[PDB]
Amino acid sequence: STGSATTTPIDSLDDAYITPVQIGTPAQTLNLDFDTGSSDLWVFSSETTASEVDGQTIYTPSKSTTAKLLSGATWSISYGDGSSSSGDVYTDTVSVGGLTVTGQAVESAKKVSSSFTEDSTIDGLLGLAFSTLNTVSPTQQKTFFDNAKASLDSPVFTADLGYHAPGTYNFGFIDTTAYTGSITYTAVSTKQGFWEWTSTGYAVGSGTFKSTSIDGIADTGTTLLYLPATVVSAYWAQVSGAKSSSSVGGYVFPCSATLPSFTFGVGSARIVIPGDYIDFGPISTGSSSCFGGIQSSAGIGINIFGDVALKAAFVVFNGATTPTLGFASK
Ligand SMILES: O=C(NNC1=NCCC1)c1ccc(Br)cc1
Repeated sequence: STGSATTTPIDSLDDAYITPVQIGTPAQTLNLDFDTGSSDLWVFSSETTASEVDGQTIYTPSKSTTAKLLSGATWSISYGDGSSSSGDVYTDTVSVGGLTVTGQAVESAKKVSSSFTEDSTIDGLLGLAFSTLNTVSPTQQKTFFDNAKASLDSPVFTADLGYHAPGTYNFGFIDTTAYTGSITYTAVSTKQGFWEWTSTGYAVGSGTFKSTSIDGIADTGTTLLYLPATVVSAYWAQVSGAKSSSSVGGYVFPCSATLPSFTFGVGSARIVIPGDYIDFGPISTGSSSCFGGIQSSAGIGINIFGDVALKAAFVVFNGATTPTLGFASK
């Protein structure tokens, strides 16, 4: 089997991407944030505290003939941005882009934190990291990908995120028309439950490439590119007037600037992030200070190749017995 679904930016900044997902019988379509940095499929629901729902589409398990309470199971998750959610669990039929899994754990939110409430466009998350990170207790549950894997034509999914435009998540096949040149594959460590890999270095603009190992995760659920402070300082030093602002919470730059590109290494290959991808716009409405898309990972404990980086590439998440990651230009 295979599946193919379009993923769409939630706003003009590409702050996140949403992908329609069919849950239950008859189908209830919710727009979920596909997150390769976590491993829970959770949704706003008929169980979500009413004051914490503001415009989202909800899953109502009582209206699904295939929903079953997973008795005794609860879940609770915190994300890197300080957001969180928790609740109980159903199993139900879940389809993405024509690919169907029966018996998928669908985690129903009883509580969500304010950032989720305030984002009317995201109806939940669909985790695509390794199932060892799944938070369901007392019986950990599998991700949609892990449940689908054995049925897939090939045990892979791909992320092809757009810059200010829709893109695609494919399951079970590599669309050879969706990228240019060749795909360079690189080793993955699953020891922390993430798609963790080692970039071979970077360049800023037209500058020389610096060969240096940068361990990080491929995380579709993080907006920005978080890299070591040395690397980030070297980037922003090339932008007149750029500075790290403790009050704003990171690097800012004059909105009048033209940003340089940023290149990262994948083995001997190179992925170039155009400068425009690194512009996250005014820090507040009407401001001439703009927020940068490359920020320091200091204090995170790991580097994060979030959407800013991933959307510059066609990315293969190879879930074979020994997982790997592939990157191609596009
Ligand atoms: O939470 C993480 N990724 N997903 C999402 N973030 C916000 C909503 C979804 C995340 C994962 C690993 C590390 Br290290 C830091 C952050």
